[PDB]
Amino acid sequence: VDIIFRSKLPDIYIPNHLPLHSYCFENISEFSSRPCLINGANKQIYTYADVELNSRKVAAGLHKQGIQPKDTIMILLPNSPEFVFAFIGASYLGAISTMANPLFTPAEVVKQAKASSAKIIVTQACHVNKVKDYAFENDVKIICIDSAPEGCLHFSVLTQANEHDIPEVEIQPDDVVALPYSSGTTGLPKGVMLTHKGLVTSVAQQVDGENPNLYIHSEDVMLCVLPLFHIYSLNSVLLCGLRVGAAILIMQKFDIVSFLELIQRYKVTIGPFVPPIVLAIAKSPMVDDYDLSSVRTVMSGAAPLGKELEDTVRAKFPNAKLGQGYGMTEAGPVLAMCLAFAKEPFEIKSGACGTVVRNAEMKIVDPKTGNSLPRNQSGEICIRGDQIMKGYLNDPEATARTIDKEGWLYTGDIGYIDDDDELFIVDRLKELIKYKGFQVAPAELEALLLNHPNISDAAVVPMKDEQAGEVPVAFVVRSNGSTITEDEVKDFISKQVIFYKRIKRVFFVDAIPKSPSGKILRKDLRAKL
Ligand SMILES: COC1=CC(/C=C/C(=O)OP(=O)(O)OC[C@H]2O[C@@H](n3cnc4c(N)ncnc43)[C@H](O)[C@@H]2O)=CCC1=O
Repeated sequence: VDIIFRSKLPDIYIPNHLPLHSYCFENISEFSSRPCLINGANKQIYTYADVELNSRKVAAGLHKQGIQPKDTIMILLPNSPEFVFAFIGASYLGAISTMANPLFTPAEVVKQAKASSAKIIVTQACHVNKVKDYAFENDVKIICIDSAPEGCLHFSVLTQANEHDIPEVEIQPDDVVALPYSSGTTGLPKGVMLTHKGLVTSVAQQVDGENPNLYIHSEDVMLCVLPLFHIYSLNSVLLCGLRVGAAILIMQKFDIVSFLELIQRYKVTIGPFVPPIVLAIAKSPMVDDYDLSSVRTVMSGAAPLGKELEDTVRAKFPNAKLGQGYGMTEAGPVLAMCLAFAKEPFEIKSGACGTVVRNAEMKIVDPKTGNSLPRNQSGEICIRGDQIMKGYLNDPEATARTIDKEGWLYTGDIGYIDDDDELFIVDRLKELIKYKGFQVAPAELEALLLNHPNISDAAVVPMKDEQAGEVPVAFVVRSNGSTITEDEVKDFISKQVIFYKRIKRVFFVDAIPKSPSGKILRKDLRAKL
C-alpha cells in the first residue's frame, strides 16, 4: 500500500469549476477601487477595476485579431501591466498564453513559438528582430507594447477595443489557459498544459480557507521581482495576489538599489524571493541603510536556500516570517508551502520547504524498488490532486512517463517528511540544473555539443556555485584529432543560448561515465565535482 501524506490544514471547498478570471476576480467588488498593479518603471498604478476592464478590452481586441477559443498567444515581455492584460485577456476568450523570456535567443523564441503554435506574439520593438522572419513566413501577428515596426501592430489596437465585444464562450474546467515550458524529469523543454481547473486549485490551496496556508490580504503590497514568464511569479504572485485583492509592485529587472528603495518606500509586506536575492540581501553593504521593517512575509523557492543563509536573513527583515515553498511547473506549481505563513501560523524548522498543500496527496517512493516510504526516509517526492498539469502538449509519451494512471506526478526530487509533516529536499534525481532558480535542461546543451564536428560525446551536469546555486558544466569527449579548447567549447555554446544556460566549466575526458545500458552516470559526475 502507498503511504500517503496530507496537509496539517483541513481540506477546503475549491470552486475549480470556475474559469480562472472568474475565480481570480470573484470578490473584486470588495476591492474594486484598491491598487492592483504598480509599475516600478514609471510608477503608474492600475486599480482592480482598471485591470479587469483592461483585460476585458484586450480580450475583445485579441478576438478581433483572430484569437478563437483554444488558440494560443505568445507573451514575450518583461514584467509589465501589458503581460497581465494579455494573459487575462486570453483567459476571457478560452484561449492559451505561452510565456517566454524576452532575453531568449531568436532560435529559442522561434522553437517555442513553433511548438506552441502561437498565432500572435506580444513583445517589445527591440525584440521584433528575433521573430520577424519567422512571423512573416507563417503569418504570425506581432504586437508591440512600445513602438510598432513595419509589419507589426501597437498594443493599443488591443486596448482600444470595446469590452462588450467579447464573444460568448463556454470555457470548460479542463481547458488549457497557460503553457509554460519545462523539461520535467528528463529531456527537452515541453509545453506544460495548465488548465483553468488546475490553476484555480493551486491558487485556492495557497490563499483560500479560514486558515489559508499563505495568508495575504487586500492591504498587502507584494513585490513582483520574479519573472511572470515563470510559474512561481505567475501563480504565487500574480494569480494569488489578484485572488485576495493585494497590490502587486512590478519590477522589470533586479537592481539592488531599486529593490531596497521600493521595499522601503512602498512599505512592501510580502517578499516572494529566490535564493540569489536572499544572498544579495545578506551580502550587500547598503542593506543597513534601509528600513525593511514593513516586510511581514519572506518566501524563498525554486532552489535550495540552506539552513545557514535562511537563519541569517531573519536579521535583515526583523518583522518577517521567513520560510520556503516548493514548486514544479508540472505540479501547478506548488507542492508544499511554509505553514509559518498561515493566518494562524504553525511552527517550522529551518531547511524545510513546507508542508504538502491541502486538498492534495503526497507519497515518497524508493527509486530502486518503487515502494512507498514512511516518515524520515528519503525517496522520490510524488504528488497528486486537481492542481497538477493536464499533461505535455502533443507529447502523450512524456506525459505517461511523468504522471501515472493513479494520477501521481513523479517529481524527480529526493526528500523526506518528518514527524511534524515538514518536507525536506535532500537531492535531485532528475538531470535538471537550476541557475538562480531558472531551468537549464542538460539535454538541450548536450544536443548542441554532440552536433559540433569536433566533439564525440558530452554530458552536462550541475556544479555547486555560491552566487547561482548551480552552474552547468560540461564533460566532453573530443573527436579523434580534435584540439577544441575549453574556451572554444564555451564560446560555441555562448553564441547559441540565453546567458543563464552558458557552460561555466569544461572538463575533458576519455569517456563519459555511463551505466552498462549507456545512461549517463550523472550522480557519479556530480560526485567527481
Ligand atoms: C515559494 O514557493 C514556490 C516555489 C515555486 C517553484 C517553482 C519552480 O522552481 O518550478 P521549476 O522551474 O519547474 O523547477 C522545479 C524544481 O525546482 C527545484 N525546487 C523548487 N523549489 C525548491 C526548494 N524550495 N528547494 C529545493 N529545490 C526546489 C526542484 O528540483 C523542483 O522540482 C513556485 C511557487 C512557489 O510558491
